[PDB]
Amino acid sequence: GSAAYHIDEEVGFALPNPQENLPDFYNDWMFIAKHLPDLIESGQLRERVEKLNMLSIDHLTDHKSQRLARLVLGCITMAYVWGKGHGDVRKVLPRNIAVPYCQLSAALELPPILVYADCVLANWKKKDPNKPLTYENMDVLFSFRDGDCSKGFFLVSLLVEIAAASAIKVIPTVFKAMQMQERDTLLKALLEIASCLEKALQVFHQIHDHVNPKAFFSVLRIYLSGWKGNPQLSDGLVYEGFWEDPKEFAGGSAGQSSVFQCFDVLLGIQQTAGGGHAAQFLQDMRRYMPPAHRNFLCSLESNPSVREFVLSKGDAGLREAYDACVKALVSLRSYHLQIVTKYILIPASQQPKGTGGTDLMNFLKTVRSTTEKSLLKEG
Ligand code: HEM
Repeated sequence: GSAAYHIDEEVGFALPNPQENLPDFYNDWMFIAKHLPDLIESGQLRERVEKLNMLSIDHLTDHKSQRLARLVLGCITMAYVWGKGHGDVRKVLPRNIAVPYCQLSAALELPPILVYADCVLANWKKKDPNKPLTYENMDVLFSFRDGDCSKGFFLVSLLVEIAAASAIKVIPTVFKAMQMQERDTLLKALLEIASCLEKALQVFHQIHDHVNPKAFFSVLRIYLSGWKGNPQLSDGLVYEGFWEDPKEFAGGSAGQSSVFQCFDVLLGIQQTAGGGHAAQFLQDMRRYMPPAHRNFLCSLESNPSVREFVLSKGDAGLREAYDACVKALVSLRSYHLQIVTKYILIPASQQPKGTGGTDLMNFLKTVRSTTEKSLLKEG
């Protein structure tokens, strides 16, 4: 929960109180991003992007301004590449978006595609500043199409992140209690983490109230899709004026959250490097996370193993508190598998991920079972 790693005590990995407006200099960008439903529907989005002048990034003078600009340019990019979302794609992102988008992304150490830390961690607003972080008091900054359920998908992801924050802020307490040899403190800390994680599973149920499977699978998913192993942009995307040859970048999204990995590493659940395929996907998604949060995960992996400390103590109270965290992480990913069945697998069966969810489910079920196989029980 330390603020050397851009981790907020209240909202966790989410960007605390994100910026809503840019300097007047960028009005031309702001207008397009704010009006994607109209501009896409009316078929004028591509023209508006192609007729932008090149705006410098030097007038973006702080981190929150850069994050808003990244979110703005990534939303335009995604809208430009996929158009109305029915196969009329563009394989060259015009110079006057691509160069500033790519400079800004190098400064922020993120890939120049829309990622979770844009469309979720930075894409939100309090309606009334003085009321709490509840769904009915929040809004997103940007959507793609009327009916795309972006508000429901993004905010319910956000609210799960905010829930996780109360378990994340406990993490220093764990390592300190280990280092100071405080058995009761360590046990309290572990139960508190599990309780908060169980809370976050409850918050996850809201997704059904605010996202409709046909909308997500058939609309929002299109705009979160990228160009890594995508037959529609077989060779990646040309960032005109910045790199000569195209580059592939994964249209991740939901799966770029650091929350599950945060607790995987805490609980020494060797999963990041413990195998072949699934461990490779999990490592690749780290490049799509903010750098400060990439560093957090590493500095957690370098610490004394909590799972070893608990194993070494001959202490059933400790082992049971540790297992409550592992169970809440299993529960969360189990529920997540159901969510993916409702919102990806079933709609693909009707008409299409593309009936290629067998590999999807297998990747999710592997990670779940490896989490479950970390339960300690009597040993
Ligand atoms: C609401 C909060 C959500 C969180 C916190 C979350 C988090 C994650 C995480 C951590 C992974 C990596 C796998 C793992 O560690 O077990 C993942 C993968 C994935 N998630 Fe989610 N997810 C959420 C919602 C959703 C929803 C609603 C969908 C789809 C409708 C979804 C679709 C996927 C898919 C398809 C993958 C596989 C990786 C990929 O193809 O990019 N997630 N998610």
